[PDB]
Amino acid sequence: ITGTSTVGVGRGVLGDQKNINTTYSTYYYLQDNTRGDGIFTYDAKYRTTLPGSLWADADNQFFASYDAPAVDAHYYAGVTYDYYKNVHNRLSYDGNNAAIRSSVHYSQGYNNAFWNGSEMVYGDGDGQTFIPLSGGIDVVAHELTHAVTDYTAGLIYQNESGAINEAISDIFGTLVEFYANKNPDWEIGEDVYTPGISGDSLRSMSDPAKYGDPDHYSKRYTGTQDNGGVHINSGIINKAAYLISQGGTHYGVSVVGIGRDKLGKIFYRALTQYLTPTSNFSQLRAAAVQSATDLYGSTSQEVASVKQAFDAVGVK
Ligand SMILES: N[C@@H](CCCC[NH3+])C(=O)O
Ligand SMILES: [Ca+2]
Ligand SMILES: [Ca+2]
Ligand SMILES: [Ca+2]
Ligand SMILES: [Ca+2]
Ligand SMILES: [Zn+2]
Repeated sequence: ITGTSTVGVGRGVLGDQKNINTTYSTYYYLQDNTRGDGIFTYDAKYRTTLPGSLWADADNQFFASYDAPAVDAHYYAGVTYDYYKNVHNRLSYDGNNAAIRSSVHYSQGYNNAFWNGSEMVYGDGDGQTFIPLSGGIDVVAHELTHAVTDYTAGLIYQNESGAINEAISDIFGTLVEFYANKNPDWEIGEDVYTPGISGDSLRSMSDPAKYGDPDHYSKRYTGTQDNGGVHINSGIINKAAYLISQGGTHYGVSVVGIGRDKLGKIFYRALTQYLTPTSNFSQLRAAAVQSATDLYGSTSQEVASVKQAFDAVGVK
């Protein structure tokens, strides 16, 4: 924990070199003291005990294959911290510079990642369905966003409430991806999903139906799986957000896009000032309408475009 701030260099999951903020005290640790109360990255050592051990490195160079997932979890956590601070004036997930902790090499062959109420956790994937999941900046930011949601709206992880929770994570994960600006898109998880299949992703915001997700309230999943479809019905909200930002005509409804920055401002406002644990899609629409009204005014294009976007996905 206590030491002097250093800068190491390493290679991520996709093979790019980057600098990472580390801490030196006998070993060099993945502990970034430059952001809030720190970003801390841990090795779960293929087990499921959390957090595992604060990541220690003898020489401050992180180019081993074992190193790569840790490099990206640490680095992309910094990027995501930077987005929230610079764009939304938010200091870490709780708004009070809480330490951000992530563990990598969780379990063996684990095809997923998550926020467990206290930290981020990333599987290495089985190498067929996924490569290590911290390799996707949209994935890291999706997970950290769950932390932001837990401390703000606190959307319950079930049915419509839980689909909004998910969509907020896909929205901000994407807006983070655009912020770092590498090869950004409106898809989710493309950098780490199915190496060896080109062009696919876990979910699409631009066309949720591409991967079996609803793009209209009329096609909402009403069953029991996936906590009442939280990763499925998120499609409806993802599509609304895509339309607000990028524009389009969808089931005959025309939406004039207002761009990514304003989408982010509206949904961050909604998230932090209007939504509640029990909010449903209709309540989301009104929160987004009030937010856009606060920011741009009653008669703005921005308000009209929020309304059209929700009309287009069948949410009144
Ligand atoms: N993150 C999503 C999809 C991950 C893929 C499931 N192996 C979920 O937990 O449902
Ligand atoms: Ca090393
Ligand atoms: Ca991308
Ligand atoms: Ca993406
Ligand atoms: Ca793929
Ligand atoms: Zn999620």
